[PDB]
Amino acid sequence: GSHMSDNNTIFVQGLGEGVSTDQVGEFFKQIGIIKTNKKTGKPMINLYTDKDTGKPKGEATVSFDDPPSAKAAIDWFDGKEFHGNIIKVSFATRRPE
Repeated sequence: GSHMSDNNTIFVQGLGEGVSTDQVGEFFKQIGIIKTNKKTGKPMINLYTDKDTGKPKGEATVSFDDPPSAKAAIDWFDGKEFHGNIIKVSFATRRPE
């Protein structure tokens, strides 16, 4: 585990085909508090879906309040499926540009 940067982001996979709306943030609220990220000052919603192919990419990132809670969510809160499609949680990429 340990300390990995001052960047709070988690990367989530498999949130695409048959997915529900911005409600995914409430899914993560079932284990935690919704954090306002200091990088832009917005609440945690990032929905990545390419409409250029017409079907969703399946990618989303959300910002948690504690960094150790992100690692713990990879252990118990991941390892299953969301809506029948395989989900994966990561620490994402650091340095918001």
